[PDB]
Amino acid sequence: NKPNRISPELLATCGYFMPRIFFLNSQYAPQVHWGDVVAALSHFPAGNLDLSSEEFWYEWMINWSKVGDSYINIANSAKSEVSHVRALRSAAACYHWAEFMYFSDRSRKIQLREYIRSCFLSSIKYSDLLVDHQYIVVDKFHMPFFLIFPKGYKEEENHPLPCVILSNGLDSMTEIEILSLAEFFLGKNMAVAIFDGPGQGINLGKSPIAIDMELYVSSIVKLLEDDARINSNLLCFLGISFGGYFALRVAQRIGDKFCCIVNLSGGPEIAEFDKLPRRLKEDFQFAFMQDNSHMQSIFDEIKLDISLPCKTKVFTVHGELDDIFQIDKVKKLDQLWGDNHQLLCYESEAHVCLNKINEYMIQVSDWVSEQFWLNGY
Amino acid sequence: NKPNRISPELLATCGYFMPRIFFLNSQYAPQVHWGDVVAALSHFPAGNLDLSSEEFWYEWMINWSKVGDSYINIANSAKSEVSHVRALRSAAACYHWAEFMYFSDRSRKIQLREYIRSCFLSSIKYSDLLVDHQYIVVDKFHMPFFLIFPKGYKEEENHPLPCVILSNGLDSMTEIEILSLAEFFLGKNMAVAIFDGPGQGINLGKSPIAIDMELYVSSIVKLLEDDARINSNLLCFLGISFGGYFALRVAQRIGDKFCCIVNLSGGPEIAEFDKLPRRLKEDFQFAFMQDNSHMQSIFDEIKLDISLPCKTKVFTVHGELDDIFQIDKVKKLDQLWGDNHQLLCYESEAHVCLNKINEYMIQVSDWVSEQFWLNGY
Ligand SMILES: Oc1cccc2ccccc12
Ligand SMILES: Oc1cccc2ccccc12
Repeated sequence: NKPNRISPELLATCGYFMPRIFFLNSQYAPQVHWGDVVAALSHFPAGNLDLSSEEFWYEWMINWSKVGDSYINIANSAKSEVSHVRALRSAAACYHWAEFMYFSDRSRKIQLREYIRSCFLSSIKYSDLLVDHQYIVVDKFHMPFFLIFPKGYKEEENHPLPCVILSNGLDSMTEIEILSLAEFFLGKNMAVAIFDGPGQGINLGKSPIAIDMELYVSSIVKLLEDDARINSNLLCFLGISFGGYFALRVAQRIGDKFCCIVNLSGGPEIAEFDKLPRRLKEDFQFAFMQDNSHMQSIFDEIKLDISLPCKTKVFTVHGELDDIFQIDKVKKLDQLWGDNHQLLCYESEAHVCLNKINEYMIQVSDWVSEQFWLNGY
Repeated sequence: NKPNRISPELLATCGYFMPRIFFLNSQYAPQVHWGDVVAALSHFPAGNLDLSSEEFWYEWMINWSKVGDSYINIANSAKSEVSHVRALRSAAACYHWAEFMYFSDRSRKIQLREYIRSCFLSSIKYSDLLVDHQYIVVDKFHMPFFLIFPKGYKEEENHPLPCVILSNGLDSMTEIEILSLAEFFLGKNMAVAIFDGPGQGINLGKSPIAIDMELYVSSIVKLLEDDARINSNLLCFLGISFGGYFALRVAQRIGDKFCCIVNLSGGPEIAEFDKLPRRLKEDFQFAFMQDNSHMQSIFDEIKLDISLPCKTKVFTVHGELDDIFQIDKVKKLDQLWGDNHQLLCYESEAHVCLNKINEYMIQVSDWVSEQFWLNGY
């Protein structure tokens, strides 16, 4: 027999998603090893290389679920707490990539996201970071909220810390990609706030995604204001992908509540829904819980009034070849918003510039620190 | 223009090395992101896909050096210590993969390994782990030695800790792959000992690799014996690749000095030198500092006398399709060494079973803990 390997065709086919799957080298956030991708794709059915097809992402979910199951078996039979957590993290990462682009079975997708959240809540007891977990009541909506503090934090010894609020994209999971981003701010002795708004994290497939997410961010700001451990005059809001769109909304509506805002490849409007690749349509359809015919109408409502003033400092990281949020619309916003907006545009980079994420998160993390220092920190 | 990507041909060509390049998801040890591989291989010259060729690994070194240089620029212009260290780690990882399979310019290879060691020694001041760095004098040889302690270690509060000694392979760097392995033992509140024997780490290309490495391990055991912080009755020796061969030697000569020994894909003898792929010959040639004609004679001297008794518990992880250390020779040793030896053989896995490294290091780390517990810990 030959050594277990990913077929040349399939490996080349998934080139767009490989940067997404590996994402950031994290300390706490679940992350796959190369071997996990091999375990998933080594026995992937032949003649199935269409990313637009529903058949491809079914087999993707099936095969990634198998690797997830294997790590849960290791976790259950683990002889130490450290080994148990390592296995649970690997399982959580595998289950996320199984579901993140799977929208065919609503019940199965919710189940996989419930697995990940169960693993996350259970891991908190073994964590060496203080995690204040509670529900924020916004009207009738009970929003899952997590306030995480830096390593070796003591309330008595330390002064009120700055806090960074981070928002999910359309297909991200809170304790995976967003916790991965959050570690760059925890590393700089900042508190971090991660949340599941309507249609976000565990709520994806249950409640429709709220276009007016700033309403839910306002409720987080109110909590941080009342929290003595948090310096409410030193707040940042970060958004990634569709989360970046919410960042631009926050900058317009409640921007004066923040020292700075980070937009990771969000835009003032999305490209033509019909012309989107076939999986992004289903992605958007599932997040908003609407059919094909209704989506272009929602995209029209989403389109921002760029005229409305920017109430704080905004830093945007965007790729030239972004096929979701078109660069021309972002450069239009950059010119109009003027000195309040900073644009880091990457040549020959796709949506979220994932080939540059390590270097641009170093720059982004330093930029946020500078904005707090400029506000007398 | 198209998005920056690794060519399907080159990505398929490097399938054997991708598990090696990404290795383990580490906290401290330098590690590449997917984007770093893209930055290295995106502009790799076309019609250059021969892994046996000297031209391929020159361009490999050139292109990986470029990514290393980029991270050093980020490190120098970094606005924080945390950002500086993140960049230095990325640079160190990039420079290692530039040199690890490059043997054409001895001066350039030593320079790249000197860059990595300089970055490592400079990072120690920013480390939250206690790193006792000194030289162990073995005859006339000044051996670089690093004794690292677990997170939040206090000598006064804590009792004498167990310590794991880890050995380099032929083409590994101490603060990259071996520190990555070491983190599994630091996570279990064990001290770790990593060293540069003759022809190992910074000494590769300077001094020939010592076949009798147990002589240098004996000097480490003597230091750990004299060290009050280390429980010398609770010692383990781990070796990876050719380091695994040293582990089998240690088990025979000074095995009674260790509770247990871990052999990660070492063997009692190497396959026919002439029949090795063309880059492993140059690899072995460079490590031993000998020409093609002399190597098969050294391989004959290397071959262990399996008859000699095993003086401690040994755990071997090996792949069925290992083309360096043949499985039949390891299974021969397993049968003869009997109850003292445990074999974890992976079906359809190559040398070091890199597609399984996460799961087998979880099992290995738990096995070592169990052997210490059996010796009254
Ligand atoms: O929706 C997202 C959230 C976080 C990261 C992403 C990267 C690529 C594409 C989409 C993403
Ligand atoms: O020599 C080595 C040291 C550490 C890890 C390795 C993995 C594969 C092949 C060789 C290796």
